[PDB]
Amino acid sequence: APTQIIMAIDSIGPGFNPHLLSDQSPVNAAIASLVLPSSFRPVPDPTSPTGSRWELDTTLLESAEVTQENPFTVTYKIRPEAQWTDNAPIAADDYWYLWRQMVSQPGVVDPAGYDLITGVQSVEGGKQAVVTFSQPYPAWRELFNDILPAHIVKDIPGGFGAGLARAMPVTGGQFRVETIDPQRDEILLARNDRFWSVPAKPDLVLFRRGGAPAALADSIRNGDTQVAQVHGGAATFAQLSAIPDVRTARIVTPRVMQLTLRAQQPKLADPQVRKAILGLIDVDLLASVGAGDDNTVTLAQAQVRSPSDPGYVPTAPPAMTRDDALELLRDAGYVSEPVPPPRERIVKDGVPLTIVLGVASNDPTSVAVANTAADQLRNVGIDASVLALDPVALYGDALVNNRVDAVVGWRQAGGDLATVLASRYGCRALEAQAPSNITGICDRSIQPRIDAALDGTDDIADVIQAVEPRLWNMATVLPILQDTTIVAAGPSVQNVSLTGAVPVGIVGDAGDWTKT
Repeated sequence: APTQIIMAIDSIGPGFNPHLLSDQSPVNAAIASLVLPSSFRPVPDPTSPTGSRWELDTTLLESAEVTQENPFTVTYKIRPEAQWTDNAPIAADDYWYLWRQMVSQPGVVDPAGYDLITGVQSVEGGKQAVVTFSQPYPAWRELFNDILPAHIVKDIPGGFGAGLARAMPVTGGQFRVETIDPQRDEILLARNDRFWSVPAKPDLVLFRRGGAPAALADSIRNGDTQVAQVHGGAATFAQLSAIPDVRTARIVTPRVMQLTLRAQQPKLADPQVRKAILGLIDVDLLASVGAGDDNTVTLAQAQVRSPSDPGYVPTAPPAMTRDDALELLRDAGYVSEPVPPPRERIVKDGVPLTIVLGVASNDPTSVAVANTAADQLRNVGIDASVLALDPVALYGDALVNNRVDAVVGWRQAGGDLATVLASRYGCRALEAQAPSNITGICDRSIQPRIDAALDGTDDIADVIQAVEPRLWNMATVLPILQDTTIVAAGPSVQNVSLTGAVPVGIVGDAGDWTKT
């Protein structure tokens, strides 16, 4: 009988491509850490604006260095032994492929750094990757992590955008993916026998649905479950902590939920209407729905920084009342009229105000939030609705063809802040290269500061301080919450530190886990 360690999770999540906004999840981040190769891995560092320092992964690489400063260039020297699970080499082609996807695919994680890449050339039989940049990019160590098998993802049904939703057939790490089971909500990982370095101690690691708090409690109490990373509130936390010799903590997850308005929509072109819509929405209500009873809410009250960032301070302007929001609508030329027979309703020169909130049908939590947002607008006579779509259609079709007025979904937390700022609010990220600024607008007066932060000639903390008011004033982005989870380790498992960098979580040392 093989040694198996069981880790409890909420569910398997929306997908397994870490580079997609649609797939942001603690489960997705955990599996990627364990099965995919990375150029650099994060470690906790309170000295970093991000809370993490990125350190060379010597398992995959011999080196990664700035080779020239004129045309800013980084050369990666990949290990000869480093291979995908199908015996194909992990090579410069995989680097080239990730760059092309990050720059061409809609709905990808903060690609401002990738956008600066001028070329990726293959040298030394594919074992050396020379990456050229159009400018200095100090955050380059965050590029080319969670690398995907180019020859595989290219041909797989769904491709980059949807191919890894329920499948990971070819991997390149300590562990491999044996099965992904949506019915049972299980992910079975096996030790990769074709791994080229120090072998993982456990034969198998099973991720499974924890179920109700009482059920998970008894499973850990009985010793059937060794580790847990789940959503739950103070009561659940207290129940798990009361089990003899069980270690528990609440950690932040590398994602923040946001609601974004599409300001390029004519009905939302007026900033005062945008302010009114956001002012009619109770963000505290959205957060509580987003977190649930079974969760403790960490409010997201800044634009650039996530609550988990060491320098995080709320920057949100004072909350608007309901009467002032309605006052703003009246000034914009809106009135209310009776509803025609086959309540009350809001119209501008006879045209009812309509708001369609786009969301990934993949994500029950975001879907619930979008619905509560729509409920609130419907209460004041706005014809608001939710359009739940396939993740690829959402960012690729609905946004490009203006089928929605707003988007609810997750963004990465814990990444370089300059890259966050540029990707989401920058003028260059509007150009359409699928736009990463899905807002439809930018503030021109702050662009030099964004550029200077991105190339590192300006301190990011000073840039954030200077630009935050202007970001809020655009009235396009409403941050909701940062995701948190309860983590636990029972006495029956060894070498489980419930600590790690924000991007990774608690699975960084999973290769060392032993039981009894």
